[PDB]
Amino acid sequence: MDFDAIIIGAGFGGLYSLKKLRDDFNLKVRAFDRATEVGGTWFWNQYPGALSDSETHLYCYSWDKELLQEMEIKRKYISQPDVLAYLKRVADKHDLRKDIQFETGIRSAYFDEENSFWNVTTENDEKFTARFLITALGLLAAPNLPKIKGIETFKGELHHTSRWPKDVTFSGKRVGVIGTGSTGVQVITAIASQVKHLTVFQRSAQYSVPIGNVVMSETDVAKIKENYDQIWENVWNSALGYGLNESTLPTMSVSAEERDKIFEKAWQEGGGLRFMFETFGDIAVDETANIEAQNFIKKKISEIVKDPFVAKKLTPTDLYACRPLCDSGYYEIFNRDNVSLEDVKANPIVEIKEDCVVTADGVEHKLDMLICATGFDAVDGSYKRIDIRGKDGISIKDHWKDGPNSYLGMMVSNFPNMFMVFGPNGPLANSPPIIETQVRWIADLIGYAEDHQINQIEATKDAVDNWTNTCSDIANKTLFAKVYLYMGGLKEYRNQISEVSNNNYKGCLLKQ
Ligand SMILES: Cc1cc2nc3c(=O)[nH]c(=O)nc-3n(C[C@H](O)[C@H](O)[C@H](O)COP(=O)(O)OP(=O)(O)OC[C@H]3O[C@@H](n4cnc5c(N)ncnc54)[C@H](O)[C@@H]3O)c2cc1C
Ligand SMILES: NC(=O)c1ccc[n+]([C@@H]2O[C@H](COP(=O)([O-])OP(=O)(O)OC[C@H]3O[C@@H](n4cnc5c(N)ncnc54)[C@H](OP(=O)(O)O)[C@@H]3O)[C@@H](O)[C@H]2O)c1
Repeated sequence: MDFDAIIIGAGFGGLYSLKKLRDDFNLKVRAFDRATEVGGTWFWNQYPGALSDSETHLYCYSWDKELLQEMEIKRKYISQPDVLAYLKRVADKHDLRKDIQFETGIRSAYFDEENSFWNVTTENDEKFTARFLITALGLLAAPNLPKIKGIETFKGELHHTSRWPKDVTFSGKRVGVIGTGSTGVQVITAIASQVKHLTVFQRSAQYSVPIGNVVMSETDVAKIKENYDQIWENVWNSALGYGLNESTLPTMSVSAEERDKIFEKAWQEGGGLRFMFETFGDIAVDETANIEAQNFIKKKISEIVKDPFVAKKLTPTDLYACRPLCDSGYYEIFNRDNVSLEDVKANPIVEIKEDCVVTADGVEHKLDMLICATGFDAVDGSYKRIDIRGKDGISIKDHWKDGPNSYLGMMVSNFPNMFMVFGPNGPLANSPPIIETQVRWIADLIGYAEDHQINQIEATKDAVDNWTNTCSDIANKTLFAKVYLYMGGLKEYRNQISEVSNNNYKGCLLKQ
């Protein structure tokens, strides 16, 4: 049938895209998701230790103040089952499920350049027509299974963290974990005390700081809910949106005693972004500052891990670091008698047999269970996995063959009436604040189309290449170089797009 808008995704971005377009702008709209329930990545990713790296009171929606006062704030950080339960309550309250079609994947989306709408086809050969396409696909594509010889011969339990089954038990089992990223650190910390023996196959050690996830008292929660209006105003007025006191103090402008005290204070409070952006202001910019942040965490590793040779294996060797990981006792794990750490860069994995992982030294690591916390493909992977064709039938895979590009992280030279929520080339901040910022900006432009009887918004290649130059300008100011992301912060990003919404959407081709 016909719709004013069609949304792909029932996660954070899709649920708010549905609420804003349907109830506030009174548009006819339908959303689609492969899953059986809302939640997005929080429905799929149920691996042990899954936890937000934003604090509980900020990893949520800000637009429903009755929901904020209603909100469950159990611990300082929120687990996957509680994020899922929160998103379900959002769907229960605002009557969202009746306009979501579940168990329905989108195969193709073709823009009708004549009638100026999109032709969307599901994986079941069902076709829907709609003026606008809202893509809220998130950061997911399950496969980065390790390309290891004989991985298909393993007869024990083999799980990727994105497809974690239920009823997994660990007692009496020899378990292996490949990968020490954010997910691997969470899995290893959660299961180490439950397994008979754990082998960690680390190819690249990373910096991790304690998260300090503690229960929240009723007065801790009251201290938040009573000041929630000011808390969100600080989010909109910040670069990261994590509720941090973002520092402008340069690292080398204080004594070594003063520097050590500031790093220790953030370490005790917890949080990876706090240690990097609440301590000082040039850790991601100046090289000498970045090395000081490294040395503090290296000193912490050498203090926690009592075996100096294990601590050495856990210490990163790269000269310059980016954002640390957050953990609830990761480095303490490696003091346990039932934990073995394997440097698979000096001793790579060469084969997987029916009952073991064998490294280059010939040692067979016998395992009952092998966990692959090996990550996924890139941002665009969610977009290139759908057959999206825009003007002159050009596909989203072809136009993004040389990496992704967009205008304000929301529109592409492929997009005539297709708006990206949390898409590539967006800001680097707390996701729910970013998602609210884009959904409100996208609905404003769509409302700016219904009143003026316009039916085709497009973005120039000049505007897309101008957004690429903006991001490339800020990105090369930082150590994070050596254009996927805008690194100017959430506040400046809201100003970049406000100058567009004010100047009658400069860079956008409107056709009546
Ligand atoms: C364990 C974990 C912890 C995290 N913690 C934080 C945090 O603390 N702070 C933060 O800012 N971010 C965090 N993130 C990142 C997180 O992805 C975002 O916060 C947020 O979930 C993004 O919401 P989204 O709706 O844009 O994407 P998603 O939540 O991933 O939703 C995407 C949905 O679109 C669906 N979909 C896709 N494609 C298609 C298709 N062709 N047809 C049909 N349906 C489709 C998918 O099935 C999926 O349900 C975390 C991620 C994980 C996995
Ligand atoms: N920044 C955060 O705090 C945070 C928190 C939650 C989610 N996320 C996002 O979720 C995404 C995925 O996180 P993730 O931890 O699941 O994966 P990841 O960050 O991409 O890291 C995957 C880990 O598995 C290792 N690995 C991959 N292939 C391997 C192989 N063939 N052999 C041996 N080891 C291999 C990698 O080692 P190498 O490093 O050597 O490649 C890496 O340590 C991240 O990109 C991140 O953006 C981030």
